[PDB]
Amino acid sequence: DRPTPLANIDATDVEQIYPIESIIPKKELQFIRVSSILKEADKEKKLELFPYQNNSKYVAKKLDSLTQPSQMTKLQMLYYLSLLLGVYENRRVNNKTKLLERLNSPPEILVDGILSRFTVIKPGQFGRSKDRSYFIDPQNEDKILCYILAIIMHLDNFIVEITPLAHELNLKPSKVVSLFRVLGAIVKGATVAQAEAFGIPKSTAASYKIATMKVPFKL
Repeated sequence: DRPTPLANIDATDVEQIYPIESIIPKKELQFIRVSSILKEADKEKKLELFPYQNNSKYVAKKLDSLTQPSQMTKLQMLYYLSLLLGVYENRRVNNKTKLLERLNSPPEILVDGILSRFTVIKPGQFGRSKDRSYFIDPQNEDKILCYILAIIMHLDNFIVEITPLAHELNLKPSKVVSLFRVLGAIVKGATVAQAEAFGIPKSTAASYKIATMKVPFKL
C-alpha cells in the first residue's frame, strides 16, 4: 500500500495517468452500475441512488453535467467518490456493520475493498469471527483523500481550484496543495485564462492556487 493510486508514468493522455482501474480495481468496478442514474430524470431521485448522502451540494453539482452514456466512466467515479466521502466523514466508525449503517446500501464488495486498502485492520481471529474491525489513522486519511482528489481531477477536467475544494473537505488549503503534490499534480498560481474562467480578479491570479495534471507525467 502507497498513498496514491498506481500512476501510469507512460500515459499519453492526462485521463490515463490515474485510469479508473487504478482508482477502483476491475473486480470491484464491475459492481458500480450507473445506468439507473443516467435513466433517472428527476435530480432529487438521481441523488438518492448514490451510496452516501449528507448536507453537501458537491456531488449534486458534479452530477448535473453527467447525462450521456459516453460519461459512464466519470459517473462510476462520482459514485465511488460519494462512497469515499461517506467513509471519510464517518472515519471515527471502527467496524464494518456500524459503517454500513451510515451508508446508503453500497455493494458490500466496495466497502470490503475500502476496509482492506484504506484502514488499519484490528487483527485477531476472535474479533474476525464477530465482524471486520479497523481504525483510520493519519496515513490512511491521506490515502482516502488522494483517491478522492484523483477522481476530482477526472471530474474537473484536470484543472482544480484549491480554495473551494479545501472548504468542501474541511482541510487547510496547504493540506490540499500538499496532497495534490503527492499525486504529482502541478500546483501554482492561476494563469490569466484560468482566472477569467474561475471568475477571480486578474491581479489576484498568481496568488489563487490551481492544481493541474499534464502529460508527460513527472518522473
